[PDB]
Amino acid sequence: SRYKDNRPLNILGIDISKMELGRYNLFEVSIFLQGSYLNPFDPQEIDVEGIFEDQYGNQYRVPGFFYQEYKRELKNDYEYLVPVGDPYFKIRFSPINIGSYKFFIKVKDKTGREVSSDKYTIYVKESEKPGYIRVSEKNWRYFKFDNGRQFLPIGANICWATSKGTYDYDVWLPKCAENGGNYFRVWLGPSWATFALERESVKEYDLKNAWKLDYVLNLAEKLNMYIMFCFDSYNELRYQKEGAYPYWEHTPHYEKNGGPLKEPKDFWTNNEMIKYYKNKLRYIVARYGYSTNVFAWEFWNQVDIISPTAFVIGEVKKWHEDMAKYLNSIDPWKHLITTSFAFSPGKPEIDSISGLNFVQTHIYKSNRYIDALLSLIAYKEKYRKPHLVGEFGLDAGGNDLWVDPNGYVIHNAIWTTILSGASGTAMSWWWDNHIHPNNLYFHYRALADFVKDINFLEEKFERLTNYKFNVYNREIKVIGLQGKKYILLWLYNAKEAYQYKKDIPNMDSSKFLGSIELLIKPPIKVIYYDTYRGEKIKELDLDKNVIPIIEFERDLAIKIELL
Ligand SMILES: OC[C@H]1O[C@@H](O[C@H]2[C@H](O)[C@H](O)[C@H](O[C@H]3[C@H](O)[C@H](O)[C@H](O)O[C@@H]3CO)O[C@@H]2CO)[C@@H](O)[C@@H](O)[C@@H]1O
Repeated sequence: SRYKDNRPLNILGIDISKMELGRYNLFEVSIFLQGSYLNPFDPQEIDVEGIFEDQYGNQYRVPGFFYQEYKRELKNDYEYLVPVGDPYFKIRFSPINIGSYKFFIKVKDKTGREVSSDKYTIYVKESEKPGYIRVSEKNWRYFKFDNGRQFLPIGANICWATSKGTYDYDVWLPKCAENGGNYFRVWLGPSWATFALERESVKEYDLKNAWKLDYVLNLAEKLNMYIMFCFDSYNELRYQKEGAYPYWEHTPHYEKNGGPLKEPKDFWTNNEMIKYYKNKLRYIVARYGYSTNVFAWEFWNQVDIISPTAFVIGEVKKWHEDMAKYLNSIDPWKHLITTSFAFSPGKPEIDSISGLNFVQTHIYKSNRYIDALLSLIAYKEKYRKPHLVGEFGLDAGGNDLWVDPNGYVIHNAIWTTILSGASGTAMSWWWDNHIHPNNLYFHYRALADFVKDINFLEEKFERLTNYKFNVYNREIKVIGLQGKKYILLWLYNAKEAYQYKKDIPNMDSSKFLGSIELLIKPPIKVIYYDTYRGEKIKELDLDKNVIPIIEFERDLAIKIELL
């Protein structure tokens, strides 16, 4: 109980960031107080709240959180955080409406005494921000912002840094954002992760790592990127003898390390663990919930591969239902909630829960992964909610960077997924050893430039069917979407798409290879698109349903407009 206090409860100071701000922007209140509490992370010991009300009478109950300021520096190859000042409490709010808001601060400590502030008035003006990310009501396959514009995630996993910490995100994120990226995923566990909140304890959260997460979230805000926060990873509940990067022996949850659990199975039902997990959720909502740059709360990385002694499907299902209900009830902004599985088809008993707003796939597969992706995307349409291919790579023991230095595997997956009806791109692993050093960002820029001018929410896109190839010298395959105005095609050479030795294509496209006929009413306009340079190659108006296929080396995109 490092941060305990034993004084009579009193507010000592309040600092307010700004009294005027824009819609969806951060409004931050700093609260200095004294009180009686053993653990500032436990609302039963001290409960700080901000109560906000808009001019329409809508109320927001925002939990406050304990905070330490730091100043970062780089000591050769590692980030070091110097504490600045005493820790204190903060409230972070974001207005969804414009106009005036009134708010006050309330604090209650373990004695039951309550203190409060005067009522303050702030004023909110219109801004450019599109709002929070939600499921689209127009097409359940996709996400939208509150303002109605689509959110198509394009990006990769960027889940932890090296010892350089936030200084790595300073490098990776600008490169991603300048190349069409608007998405990444970070891990808040296990305890070795850059942003690990439960580092030494499951009862108190790590203020240094929380500050690093603030820093990275703020960078995402400046770059218009949106983050999935993964709260826990399977390693925490996996025994050493079980392999796969196990961490149970080292995790703070285990009684050996000060936690409540005698074995990982007890995580799902242990009353003390459940209480502290809810405190962690409250801390995460308090500290990060305001941000429209939080795309989603993800409970678990690959919960199905915790120790088999600990995976009880009915218990894991009930825990997800209960935690999703709790998280939704305390999150004033109702961020999306998800969870993930290592097994590519997922766990229907969990994926079907209404509290999980979208489903995911993880897939590491070396052979015929294009067909595997299409098959999984077709299968998961049964859930009638968005599908994110949240992890993808070869099944090559992490050797993707040697097998495919040009990123053709990633290239094939991002085109296949976005033109098969997934909510966004397949999300690659290997951000630090592959995507960045091999400079693979250009693949994303080319795809973003192809999709960004179409409102996917309104096209009524369906997986392409009813096509017929007429090609004699090559085996060409297609992944496609057919909509009310556009047909989007990704054509690939089956004999070249899975070979990765040749250099990035850079050829002429003057020869006729063959044709593809589609079920559509002409006249149509056809645009041929180089998927490596990210540029239009050729435009052609046609009065028949037969699309000529121009020469290409590996793959080619075609955008067809019904006129
Ligand atoms: O260096 C940080 C940390 O790394 C841990 O090991 C990582 C591996 O380095 C590798 O990235 C591995 O990736 C998995 C990941 O689990 C993911 O969910 C997905 O299923 O597949 C990838 C590709 O295999 O992830 C582990 C962590 O699970 C570990 O070695 C730590 O000791 C070390 O600090």
